Amino acid sequence: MKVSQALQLTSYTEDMRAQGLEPTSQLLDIGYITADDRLAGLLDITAGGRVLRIERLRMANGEPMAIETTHLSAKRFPALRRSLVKYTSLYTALAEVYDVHLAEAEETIETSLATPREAGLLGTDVGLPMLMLSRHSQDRTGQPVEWVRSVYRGDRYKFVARLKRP
Amino acid sequence: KVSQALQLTSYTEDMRAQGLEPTSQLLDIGYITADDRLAGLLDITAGGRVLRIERLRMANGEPMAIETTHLSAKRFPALRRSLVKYTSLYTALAEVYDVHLAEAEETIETSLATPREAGLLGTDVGLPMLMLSRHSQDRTGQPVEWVRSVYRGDRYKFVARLKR
Ligand SMILES: N[C@@H]1[C@@H](O)[C@H](O)[C@@H](COP(=O)(O)O)O[C@@H]1O
Ligand SMILES: N[C@@H]1[C@@H](O)[C@H](O)[C@@H](COP(=O)(O)O)O[C@H]1O
Repeated sequence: MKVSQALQLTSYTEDMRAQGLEPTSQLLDIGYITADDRLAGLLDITAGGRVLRIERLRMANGEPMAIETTHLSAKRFPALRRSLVKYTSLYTALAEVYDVHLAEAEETIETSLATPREAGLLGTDVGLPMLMLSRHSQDRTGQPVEWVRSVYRGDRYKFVARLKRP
Repeated sequence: KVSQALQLTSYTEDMRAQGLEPTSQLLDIGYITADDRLAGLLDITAGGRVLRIERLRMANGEPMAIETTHLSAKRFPALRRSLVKYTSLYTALAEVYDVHLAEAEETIETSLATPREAGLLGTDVGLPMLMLSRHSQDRTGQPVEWVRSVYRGDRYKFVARLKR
């Protein structure tokens, strides 16, 4: 009953199409925040710099799957907030509006528990182990584009990696 | 909180690459009979003999994970004393059997700590654990191991580099 998701630099939209599921989203919160030192470092901006934060509930065939909170430089992408009225895919929006294409990313996978609000939104018991992901992505020019923190349903996901030994 | 980068490396290698000292306790080792599932994973007959190895993994001194390894008993005579000799299963495989891992599929998912696991790992029953399952094949294309590891959710982080 779990989606088996390959670990690769792909969008949620791409990932769900690969599963033969229909991706939809509910915009939970969107707006600008000021970067602290941590976030400024992750986005290569000056501390105090403005960050577009996008929080979305991602669904598959209508069922909650994940809550994603992505962070981008507002200075680099000042029309991106409005462009998400037009695009359902952030990665598509980046490519079409700004000709930005992701090339490399570091992803982390951890497990812990949801907040009460997250559990409510995902329709899971608050004691259910969840998959807490982060993704730090850079584009073809080597600039960091996004820093994402996410909560994926522990009862709906496993991730799969291919390993190679030289 | 060990942030462990993912590639086909041994626990031993992973620990040394982080300055941490790799230490393990051998909990149990013995034969089991393969069901169809395990027989498929190890390319043996549905009633064949599997070596199951249970190990406690410690990062420095503190419990980190319980690792359950499955291999074909027929293919690896005297694996028990070989593991004792080399400590690293991957070192034993290479030095003793001339078996070298080439690729693996690793699954990452969540689970809850069982009473046995909570006891061994010094944690509480029913708290989140990261569960990794590794299916590895050697340079001849044969499966070598099927491994299931349960990590303390509060101490372990899986890291992957993604490329498009
Ligand atoms: N884990 C990634 C996120 O880091 C990324 O922000 C999202 C964009 O998805 P989309 O282009 O559908 O909006 O895709 C994946 O889910
Ligand atoms: N998850 C893997 C497992 O598949 C593998 O057998 C094990 C080998 O480690 P070692 O006994 O130190 O050679 O490394 C673990 O991290």
